[PDB]
Amino acid sequence: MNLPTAQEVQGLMARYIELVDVGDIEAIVQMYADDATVENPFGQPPIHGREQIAAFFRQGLGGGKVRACLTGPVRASHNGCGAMPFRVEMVWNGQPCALDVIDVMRFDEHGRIQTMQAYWSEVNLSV
Amino acid sequence: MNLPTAQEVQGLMARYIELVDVGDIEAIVQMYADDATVENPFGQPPIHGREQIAAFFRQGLGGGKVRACLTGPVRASHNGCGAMPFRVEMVWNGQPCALDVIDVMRFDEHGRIQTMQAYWSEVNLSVREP
Ligand SMILES: C[C@]12CC[C@@H]3c4ccc(O)cc4CC[C@H]3[C@@H]1CCC2=O
Ligand SMILES: C[C@]12CC[C@@H]3c4ccc(O)cc4CC[C@H]3[C@@H]1CCC2=O
Ligand SMILES: [Cl-]
Ligand SMILES: [Cl-]
Ligand SMILES: [Mg+2]
Ligand SMILES: [Mg+2]
Ligand SMILES: [Mg+2]
Ligand SMILES: [Mg+2]
Ligand SMILES: [Mg+2]
Ligand SMILES: [Mg+2]
Repeated sequence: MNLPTAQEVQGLMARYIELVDVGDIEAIVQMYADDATVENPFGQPPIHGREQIAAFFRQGLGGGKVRACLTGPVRASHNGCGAMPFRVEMVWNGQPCALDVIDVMRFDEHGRIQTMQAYWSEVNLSV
Repeated sequence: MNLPTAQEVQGLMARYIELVDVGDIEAIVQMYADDATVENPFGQPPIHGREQIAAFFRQGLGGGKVRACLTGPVRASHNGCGAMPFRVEMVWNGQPCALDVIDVMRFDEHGRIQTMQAYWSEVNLSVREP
């Protein structure tokens, strides 16, 4: 069996959303493997490795005006993978909005995200 | 239809839990590709094809009482895919249970589910009342 137990996958993925809810970049980017991949959104060309993932997050979060929170428990397999539902709250045209997302993560043998997919699209907006 | 737009996804996946909830096995199994592949749970080998899928739904839904609902919105993409959060209420050896689940699905070029991964485990079970 290190590779997170279904249990631990729960605590980790939950820590990711808090980092994200605070905007700590640097901390987000360390939760990933050095060579990870992000598909955000799913359906698009991946990215790859921490340098590009720090940049993605710098462009997405860095300008503030983002909160996120789980909207139900993390789900977690026996192999290293979990899925979670969350909602991001931001600001469009100077007014609130939102975005409902599901991330799906696969942790390595060191408990670092290796992959991930972020399910969403424009239907998942609102006000 | 053909490959389903993000909007069409949302409707197929929400129907699918309506069918699960009502327990119309036969109409569910038909929401799949005739050779679809179910990983339920994700981590355990798959199954495959409409006869083993059926068999799985009969085993899981055939006694009535299982209630399923969506606990938030279907998330949907642009490449024929979606993911959704829900909860399954079921009584297990005298007990009242619930299992929080997320299903990830891909559809086909024909509005049929080609693959389903279900994410879950005992950390998602609660012995509680619906
Ligand atoms: C960048 C983003 C906020 C941060 C979201 C985010 C953050 C972390 C994550 O694992 C997934 C996602 C999915 C959508 C992202 C939003 C798209 C538009 C926006 O303002
Ligand atoms: C089979 C099952 C009921 C039906 C659930 C179900 C139904 C549809 C679906 O797309 C995913 C799942 C995941 C869990 C399934 C339960 C595990 C124990 C049980 O009795
Ligand atoms: Cl939930
Ligand atoms: Cl949700
Ligand atoms: Mg916070
Ligand atoms: Mg490595
Ligand atoms: Mg908050
Ligand atoms: Mg119903
Ligand atoms: Mg086919
Ligand atoms: Mg109901």
